[PDB]
Amino acid sequence: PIAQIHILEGRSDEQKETLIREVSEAISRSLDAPLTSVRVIITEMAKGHFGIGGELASKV
Amino acid sequence: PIAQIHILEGRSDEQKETLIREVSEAISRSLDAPLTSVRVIITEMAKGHFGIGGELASKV
Amino acid sequence: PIAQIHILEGRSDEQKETLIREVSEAISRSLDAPLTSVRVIITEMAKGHFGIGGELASKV
Amino acid sequence: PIAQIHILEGRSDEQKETLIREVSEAISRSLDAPLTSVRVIITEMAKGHFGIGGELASKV
Amino acid sequence: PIAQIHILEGRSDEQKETLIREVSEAISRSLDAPLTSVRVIITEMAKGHFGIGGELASKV
Amino acid sequence: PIAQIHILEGRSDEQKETLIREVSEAISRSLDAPLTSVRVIITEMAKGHFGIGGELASKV
Repeated sequence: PIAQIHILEGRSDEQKETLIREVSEAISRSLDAPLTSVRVIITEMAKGHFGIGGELASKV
Repeated sequence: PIAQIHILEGRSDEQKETLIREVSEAISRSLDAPLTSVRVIITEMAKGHFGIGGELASKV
Repeated sequence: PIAQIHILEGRSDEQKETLIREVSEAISRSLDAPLTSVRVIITEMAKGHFGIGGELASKV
Repeated sequence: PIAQIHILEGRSDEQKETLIREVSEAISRSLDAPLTSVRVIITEMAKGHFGIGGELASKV
Repeated sequence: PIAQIHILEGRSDEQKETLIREVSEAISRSLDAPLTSVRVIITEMAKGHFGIGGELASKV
Repeated sequence: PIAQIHILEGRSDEQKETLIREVSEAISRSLDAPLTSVRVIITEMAKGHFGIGGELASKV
């Protein structure tokens, strides 16, 4: 499987490392797929590039 | 709904703010969906990362 | 610009047609970009393929 | 956060339900983010639409 | 590398097979990357789901 | 067609230029589509944002 995760910028390298690990395990375990077949892409969004309800997520 | 918009880098924060607003309204109005259910992601492309017809968009 | 919109399945062709139009206008007007430069992709999600808070959107 | 997962077609509804749950928990726990802020999109690929090394995944 | 290609529905399985091959070779050769490291995803769009300039691609 | 290519950061501008060209030609030739109808987006991933088997690609 291939996962792309969009998260707001601001997290530590460590947190992102954990995220990649935990999500990979969750996917592998969920589908009974080899862990090595799981590929994860993290894409960070600048606070001014994410909107919710037409408002910058940063201010809502 | 969830919208991801790919635009070439170079726009002001303001223009991007407007973009997020107008697009969210257009989506909400178009589908009769609550505005708060609309999430927008803007992804900027470096001029050297967008091609059209095999040529850098920057030079075509 | 290039926009990809993820929406739950269930809308009429007409509504999707409107969505494509309104969103294209909103983008063109927002960035002062030629309308013809706006490309829109609609991607529908089966009700069982969209989760919110770990629950199928269909039941939350 | 917003996650999009690309998986080959063939899994049961149940497996996909589990996937959405486990992945949402993994993301929430990994980033200390409210579970309700996690949105997951599953996108299935037809066996003839996924290539690895230039070969259809189906035959490699 | 990971490539996702959005194309309008209507092509034969064969054409899509070729597409996956040629694109994989082009990527591998372009970056001097092992062919086996190239993964390709083809995503087809229904004619009513692709807009250009606010009009359905089908009618423009 | 519209192609989005995810590659790890580190390549020269030149290599990316070539990539855009070769991939565009491969797509145009593969589908017998006008070269000018091919649009390519390159998205670079920071080494700490790409995971394989739950491990940072950088260290596997």
